[PDB]
Amino acid sequence: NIIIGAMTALITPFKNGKVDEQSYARLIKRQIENGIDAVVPVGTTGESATLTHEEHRTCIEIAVETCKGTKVKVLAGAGSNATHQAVGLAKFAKEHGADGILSVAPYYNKPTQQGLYEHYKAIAQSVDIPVLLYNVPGRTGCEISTDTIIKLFRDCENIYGVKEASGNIDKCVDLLAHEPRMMLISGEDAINYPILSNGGKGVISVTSNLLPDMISALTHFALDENYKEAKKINDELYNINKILFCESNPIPIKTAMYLAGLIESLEFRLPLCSPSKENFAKIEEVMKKYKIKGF
Amino acid sequence: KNIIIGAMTALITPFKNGKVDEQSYARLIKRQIENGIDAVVPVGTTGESATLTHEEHRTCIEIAVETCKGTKVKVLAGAGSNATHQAVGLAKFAKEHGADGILSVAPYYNKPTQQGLYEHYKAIAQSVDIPVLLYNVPGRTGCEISTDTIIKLFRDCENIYGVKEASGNIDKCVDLLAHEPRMMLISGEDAINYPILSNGGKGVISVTSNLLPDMISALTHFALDENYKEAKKINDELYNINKILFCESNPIPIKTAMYLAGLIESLEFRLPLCSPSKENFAKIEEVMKKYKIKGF
Ligand SMILES: N[C@@H](CCCC[NH3+])C(=O)O
Ligand SMILES: N[C@@H](CCCC[NH3+])C(=O)O
Ligand SMILES: [Mg+2]
Ligand SMILES: [Mg+2]
Ligand SMILES: [Mg+2]
Ligand SMILES: [Mg+2]
Ligand SMILES: [Mg+2]
Ligand SMILES: [Mg+2]
Ligand SMILES: [Mg+2]
Repeated sequence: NIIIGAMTALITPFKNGKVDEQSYARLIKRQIENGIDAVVPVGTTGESATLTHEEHRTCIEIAVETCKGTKVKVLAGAGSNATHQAVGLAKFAKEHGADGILSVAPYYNKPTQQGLYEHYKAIAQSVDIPVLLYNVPGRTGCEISTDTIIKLFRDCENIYGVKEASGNIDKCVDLLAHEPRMMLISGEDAINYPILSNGGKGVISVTSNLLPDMISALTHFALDENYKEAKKINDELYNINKILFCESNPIPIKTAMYLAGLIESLEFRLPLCSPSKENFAKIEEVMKKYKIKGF
Repeated sequence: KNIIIGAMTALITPFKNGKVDEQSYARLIKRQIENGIDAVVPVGTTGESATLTHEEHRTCIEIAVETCKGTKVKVLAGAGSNATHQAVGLAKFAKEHGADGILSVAPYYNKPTQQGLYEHYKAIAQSVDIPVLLYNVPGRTGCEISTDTIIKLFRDCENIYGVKEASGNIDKCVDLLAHEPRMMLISGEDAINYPILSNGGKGVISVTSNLLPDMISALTHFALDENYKEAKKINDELYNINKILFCESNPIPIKTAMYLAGLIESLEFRLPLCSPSKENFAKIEEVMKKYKIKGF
């Protein structure tokens, strides 16, 4: 009971300071039509931190409704640094038809490994849908160790793998060498192919917001062990993959989506804001080397 | 600028049966007042700000204000958020409910740029007319307020008067006060309270003072009075407890020590925080034995 394949950490478009729900649905339809296997509403890339709890819930509902009647799954963002709120989001996602949840390691409060284990156990015990852990220490200030990930995978029936955003291919080897049944998911676009070629089973991508067909193809080639073709795409995408992090994600990806005419306004919620003019121009220049699908 | 400086405590938040123990909270604050503390910080990191509800966060600020009323002790209310709209809401609440100023941690998790940090804190500072202390703790937030950004905020915004630094970076503390000597640099790292004060820092926002308020207030007051020999003496004596209070993530050790000292009833955290390991529980207990812990 897993959610794998090519997946997108959806941006959240704003219009006049509110979630633009029509644009959100339209962007999801564009992901579906370009080979994406699942969408992740309200992850880091979707500005989870600055949505209200009601908006967070609305974006999950829009993703569920938009994916009905399709093969595309909804892996709902449900993380929180307070376990009671992470349980509440997990339950909401279950009750409102998500296929599974993503759940980021608690940020700012730096729980111990024992606390992370208890956090995730509480979340997994609250629902009967798949739970994907999400490790991104550069943002949270903590790491879910390999031992803790493996213990959670083995001890909790619905915890099925981890999204790694840690720049640590050693850890990816460690994870799958000791627990080959888990689903390791790339959370770092530039190294999608290395993670997949070591037996990772999907990506939760920032770049796919802009280039969903390319990330889709990369992932599906790799899962088929067509590594030459997957690597070729990974290699081709390196420049855009890296420029999308020239400032904190999702500042560059929303900039690119705006430059591509895919969102109406380059609008963030504070404390996120527009990139520098110089970075804005760098992103624009890198984009010229890629074919960007429209609607 | 109006300022809040001196010896300050990042209050722990005691829980009882899963709720804030409001009587214990007030009792702990009165104990801080009686041991020379200059201000208290309700609902900082040490107060488990992340896992209190917005209502509990507000109640703890109100208890601090009421308990300090009529004493000279100030309330520098924890008001940070990684969402600017919520940081503004907490700032306004603290202003409207009688806090003397606010602490406001740099946004965690979403990694704003320096421009975003500037706009975040400008919005906060413009929303109130009480002092605002920035708070940099990159190991927990994932971002750093640069020296340049702190100094610009200090110069551009009337209310922003300094920063609590929890960054292990005495070079930055020199940089800050060499280029902007008018700001109030506040130590947010107990083990290096004395180095920060001796370079012209003007107070501490302390974890250790929860347990040893008299020692931390004395350390700070000796230093402000330029008795560096005596401030260093206490800083040195406190190193072992200062370090053991971070053997696991703060506030796990300090709540453990407060419980071991009989100062709180229950060793209760909100998940994802939890009890320390049995080894670290014993280590904290052992280190505490070398210090004289004031009662109530
Ligand atoms: N700003 C808070 C609340 C987010 C609520 C919706 N995801 C946080 O980052 O945890
Ligand atoms: N857990 C959320 C909400 C805290 C609300 C009370 N301080 C955060 O850390 O931002
Ligand atoms: Mg809205
Ligand atoms: Mg999440
Ligand atoms: Mg790490
Ligand atoms: Mg890397
Ligand atoms: Mg095939
Ligand atoms: Mg091949
Ligand atoms: Mg704060």
